[PDB]
Amino acid sequence: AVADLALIPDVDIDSDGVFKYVLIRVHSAPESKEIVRGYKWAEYHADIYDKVSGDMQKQGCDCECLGGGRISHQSQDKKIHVYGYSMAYGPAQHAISTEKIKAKYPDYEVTWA
Repeated sequence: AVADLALIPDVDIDSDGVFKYVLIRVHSAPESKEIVRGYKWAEYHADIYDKVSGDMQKQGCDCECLGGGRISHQSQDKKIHVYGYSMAYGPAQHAISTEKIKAKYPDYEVTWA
């Protein structure tokens, strides 16, 4: 009953406009990392968390919301801005979110407020 973290992508983010995102920590069974998740289809951060923590359980992973905020993806100008907070989880450490994002989008100019 071994869960593989190398299979869960660190960043899974939409690609066009402004959307709420969350920084979540997945926990493997006795092993741990943080992941970026943000979608345009969610009115609230809890919605993203529900959906994602749900998928994680199917991979044998435990979830914890370490905060949230917003991502401004400007696919055109190759820019991704990370800022704000989530009212249900508080602010996320956007520095970590941008670390993983910039790693996935090197050609992009990533920043956080």
